[PDB]
Amino acid sequence: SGFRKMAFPSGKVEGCMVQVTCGTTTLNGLWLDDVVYCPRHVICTSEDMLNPNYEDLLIRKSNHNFLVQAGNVQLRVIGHSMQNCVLKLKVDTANPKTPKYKFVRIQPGQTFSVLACYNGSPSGVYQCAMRPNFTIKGSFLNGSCGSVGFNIDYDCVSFCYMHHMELPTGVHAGTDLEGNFYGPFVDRQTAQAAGTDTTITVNVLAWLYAAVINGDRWFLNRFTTTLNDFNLVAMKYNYEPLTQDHVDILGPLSAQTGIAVLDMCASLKELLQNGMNGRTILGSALLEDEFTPFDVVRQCS
Amino acid sequence: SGFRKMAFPSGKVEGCMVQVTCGTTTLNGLWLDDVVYCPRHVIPNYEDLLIRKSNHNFLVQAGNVQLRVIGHSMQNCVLKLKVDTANPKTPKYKFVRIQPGQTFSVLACYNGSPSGVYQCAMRPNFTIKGSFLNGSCGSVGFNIDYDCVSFCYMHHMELPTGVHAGTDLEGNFYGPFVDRQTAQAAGTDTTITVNVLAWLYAAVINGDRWFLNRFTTTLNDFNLVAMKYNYEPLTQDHVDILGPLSAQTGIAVLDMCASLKELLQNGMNGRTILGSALLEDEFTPFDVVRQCSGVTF
Ligand SMILES: CNC(=O)[C@H](C)N1Cc2ccc(Cl)cc2[C@H](C(=O)Nc2cncc3ccccc23)C1
Ligand SMILES: CNC(=O)[C@H](C)N1Cc2ccc(Cl)cc2[C@H](C(=O)Nc2cncc3ccccc23)C1
Ligand SMILES: [Cl-]
Repeated sequence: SGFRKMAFPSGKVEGCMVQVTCGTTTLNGLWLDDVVYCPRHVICTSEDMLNPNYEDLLIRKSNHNFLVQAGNVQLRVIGHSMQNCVLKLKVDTANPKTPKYKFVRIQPGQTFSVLACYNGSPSGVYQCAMRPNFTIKGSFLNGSCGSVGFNIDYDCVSFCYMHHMELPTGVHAGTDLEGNFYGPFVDRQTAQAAGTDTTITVNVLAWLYAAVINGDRWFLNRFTTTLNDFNLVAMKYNYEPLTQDHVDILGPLSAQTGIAVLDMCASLKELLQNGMNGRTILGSALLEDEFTPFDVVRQCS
Repeated sequence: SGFRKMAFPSGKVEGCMVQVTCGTTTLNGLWLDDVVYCPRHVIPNYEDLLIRKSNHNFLVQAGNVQLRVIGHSMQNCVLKLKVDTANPKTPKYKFVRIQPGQTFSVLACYNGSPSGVYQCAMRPNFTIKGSFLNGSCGSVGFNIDYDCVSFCYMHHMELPTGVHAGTDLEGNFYGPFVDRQTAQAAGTDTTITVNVLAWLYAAVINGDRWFLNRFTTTLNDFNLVAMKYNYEPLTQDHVDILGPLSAQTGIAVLDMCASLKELLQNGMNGRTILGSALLEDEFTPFDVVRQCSGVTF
């Protein structure tokens, strides 16, 4: 029993964190096999950030301009290349602590663990979700760039995020491990803003099923809804549309609890209308949207 | 910017988790130096049950390797299995007993394999609101101080309300609980006042100031009000501990207490603080300073 926001154990990722320095800029890098991955903006000055020509800035650098530190050991950079917004530094030592890994690009609504780092040293681990507007609500200070997001389903680490910047609203923007940004963002200090955010509907439904599994049914009702009528109501509360894919994905939880997906959709419509009336669901007075259907099945009985 | 419930990096603890089997029971053990620590319920008159066991009855598995048990002893509610091999991954460590209101990270494990890490607090009623299923017994709670792991909790059981009970690493239970199947219940819980105040300071640091007011209060008047809402009493020690946060934000501790008093009597009025519609009490003053300064391990 119990339901917590739970992160994956971070040990396999801690053994990959290194410090990357280029001139006056210091940030974090991810050391896997004989390559260190880090944000390309490590080659920029604060001035270069408005309209940087990364190709022009990189061609002026040599291997010995990049200082890479793994614990108390200095690694030797023997090559460098840029792939999208990520810099790949070839080093002369393969990481003996390299776990089994994959690079995965995730979709909005997916969750992952973040190992927040400063100066190549891990400081904390937290769980978060890729928002529908492609930002993440992280907890990051200056020097956290290069910190990574990951999932460890089974024994393999799937790297899905690398931190690059903080937008003016305090939310964060980054890339996959191939350097492609999530969202319409660029690694430039030009005027950029997160779009209006919405609630991840399929995740709220998954979390209502987690509450039923743990014993709570106060929010259920005798009603059902069509998918179209639910979406017409949901859109008015800034909730993401629920697709047939989402309904199919909630199938196993529906079968376990005996509550059809459209019946749970009717319960969500009522909660949006009534609020909680002084009650809580799994210790929360708000509807939680940072647990996926897969997270609920993994954590719950 | 941002404020998350954050756990310590778990790597130093993952390298200590092993599986302990005795008969039909399988649970988790903590392998430090040449000793494996686990709940004594893996084997009631525990001395009479233990005397009937031999070293070979305890099967200890570290990854895919079987460890050899060469001795066994009991210390309070913890079983200590002496093994032939010292853990090469043993970090610098201490065993510490924590107080209610203090927070720690839990590395939830099943079959000696870590599955998740979460942050939690020792409630004033000595239970923890964890997330545990069958097989989780032996999972540990910890904090990190520079490079030293301070082990403070070992999981033993789940109470009928879904909350959890356990011991320090010396086998002494937190709370009036016993390791046996008998009627036990968590006592009435209270809110950790000093932690709610620390969390209000974190919200201010992050630009959430709607709840601030021009008012102040005496410590006595605040405690009279706090006692009415099932909040723990705030002591002068707590006020002193919130000193640095008070100096950084410019809001005196008793000034923040007047905000807390208005929040208890009037509510949030449809608003949120750090994305929460409830007053959060599982961040200590030290947690707030650490997360709003980026201390590394
Ligand atoms: C808020 N940002 C800033 O004040 C400065 C000037 N930033 C500009 C900028 C523009 C583009 C890119 Cl790709 C990176 C960056 C940097 C950036 O975003 N770094 C940070 C990341 N995460 C969290 C932070 C928290 C505080 C301060 C920097 C944080 C610097
Ligand atoms: C809820 N408990 C049970 O069903 C059984 C009969 N328990 C009795 C008992 C009595 C004393 C001690 Cl010290 C331990 C234990 C066991 C216990 O509590 N283990 C569990 C721990 N955490 C989480 C759990 C979740 C589910 C089921 C067991 C969980 C088993
Ligand atoms: Cl995905």
